Amino acid sequence: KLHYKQIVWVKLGNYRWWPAEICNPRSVPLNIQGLKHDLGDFPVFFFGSHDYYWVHQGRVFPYVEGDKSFAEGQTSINKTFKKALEEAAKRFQELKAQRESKEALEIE
Amino acid sequence: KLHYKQIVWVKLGNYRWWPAEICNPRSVPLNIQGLKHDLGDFPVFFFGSHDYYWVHQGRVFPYVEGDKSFAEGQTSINKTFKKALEEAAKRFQELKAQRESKEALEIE
Repeated sequence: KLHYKQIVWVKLGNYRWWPAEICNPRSVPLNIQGLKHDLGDFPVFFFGSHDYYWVHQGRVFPYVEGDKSFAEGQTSINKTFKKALEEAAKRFQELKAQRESKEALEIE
Repeated sequence: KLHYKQIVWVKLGNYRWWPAEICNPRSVPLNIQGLKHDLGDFPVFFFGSHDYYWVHQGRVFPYVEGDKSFAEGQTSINKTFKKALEEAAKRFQELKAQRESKEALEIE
């Protein structure tokens, strides 16, 4: 039952959700009003980043006190990302070291 | 110039990128081989989460030593997310407190 001033979750992609507040389009700044958007979008204000964007109604769901479903989902993905960076940097060097080692063996 | 065993960045959505390694489809497990996917996808292995998925060639870019563009982009978005959660929880309570206060005034 979406409405202006409501706190909501916005799907930014399949692996990214973000809390925001739905804006009345009559209330946002002129330069936000004039941003091209798809017919039937409404504006939200994203917390943390503090910027406005027009969004599809299909990508916006109510923020419900207590239900940390979206929040915990996001933080635990975001945490794993750190591990992912170190693993990839590690794998990248091993693979590079192998490539370099074979290359060295091909040069007299 | 993508190839098997290459370390890459995968766009999971517009606000999510993830490091992975491209797999030879002949080398991944049977149950990954048999997962329905779009024609012209290839499999990657995602670091951190350690799971395989079939991806569109258009969403995969080389991981380049030194170029922390994707990495820094992701972590700084991921950091802001924390601020976003606290801001939204704060705003949600204020708005709720207002709604509750008006409701109280309407009941004798």
